Amino acid sequence: DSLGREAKCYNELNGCTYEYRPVCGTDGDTYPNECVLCFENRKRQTSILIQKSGPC
Repeated sequence: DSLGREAKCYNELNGCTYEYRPVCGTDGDTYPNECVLCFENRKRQTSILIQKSGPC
């Protein structure tokens, strides 16, 4: 099934803000905000989900 939820890019056209609102990815890595995880998934064609909010 899934071990979390899909990371959204919040209608960001080119990039994300530097808002610090950390999410824990299903890879065990902290992403500074959800949107850099969404663009990371777009650029690498990966499917890291969000386990939960907060740092890992």
